[PDB]
Amino acid sequence: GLEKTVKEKLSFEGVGIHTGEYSKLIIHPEKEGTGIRFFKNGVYIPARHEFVVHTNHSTDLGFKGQRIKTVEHILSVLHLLEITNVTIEVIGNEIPILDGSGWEFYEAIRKNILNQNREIDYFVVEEPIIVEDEGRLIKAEPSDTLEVTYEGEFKNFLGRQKFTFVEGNEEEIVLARTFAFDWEIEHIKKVGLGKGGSLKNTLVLGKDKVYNPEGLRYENEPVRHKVFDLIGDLYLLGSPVKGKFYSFRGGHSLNVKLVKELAKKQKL
Ligand SMILES: C[C@@H](O)[C@H](NC(=O)c1ccc(C#Cc2ccc(CN3CCOCC3)cc2)cc1)C(=O)NO
Ligand SMILES: [Zn+2]
Repeated sequence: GLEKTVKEKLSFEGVGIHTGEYSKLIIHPEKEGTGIRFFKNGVYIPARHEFVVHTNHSTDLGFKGQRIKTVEHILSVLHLLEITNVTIEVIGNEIPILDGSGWEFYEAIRKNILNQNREIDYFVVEEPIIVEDEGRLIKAEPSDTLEVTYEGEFKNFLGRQKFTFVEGNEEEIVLARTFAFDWEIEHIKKVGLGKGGSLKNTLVLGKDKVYNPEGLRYENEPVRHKVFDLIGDLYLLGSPVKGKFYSFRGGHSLNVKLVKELAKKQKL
């Protein structure tokens, strides 16, 4: 795989699902080996784990005081488009949630991909590893390609559901919108989060009903979105990942721990 970047600067803007505030984005190409990094207040924040500052209802990165919330979306889009050198300038405190999915980012950056002349340093899983936490469990093991699976035990008519994402099936998860349960919203709000969550940017469900009149675009949109958010957090390794992964009720917290463990036991 050769390093990939954008042939021209692109721009994105919209309200953040948690901040409920308007935020703008400007992606400018970079030089080979530059890497994936954000640019805020004149401070470059590389897309690495060591830059993770808060992992809750979304993966956030921050440094020197600067803070960016919900970066797993854009990061996941780059993981599927295999981009390695680009600077995402962020205007605000959270990455615009757009419609709750990554279909827009994927299509816009997809129609502007530029191949470079340098092999990418894929992070390949050389040995198996597993992390656990309150029932949450994530197992990673070597694989000839990137394969992320997610299983989840829901409390509403969703019951238990699971889906496997293999290289070349992004078009089946990028359309996965974010999702929350009516009982969870109360918490997402009391904790000062989801201030921008709406039926137009979030999949609200109940004990036995789907609040969003549009219904689910798939029979497993929820777990599919978990695979999307896990694919983004998985980029926190500093380079595209190669291997297979199975997540059970995993959450952004575990996603980061797993990566941290992988980069800690793998090193360079
Ligand atoms: C998948 C996860 O891991 C993570 N998603 C999130 O954290 C996440 C999901 C959903 C939301 C939301 C929301 C929301 C929707 C609608 C309303 C308006 N009404 C309020 C009361 O009546 C019904 C609706 C208010 C709020 C917020 C956050 C992720 O996708 N991360 O990438
Ligand atoms: Zn998400």
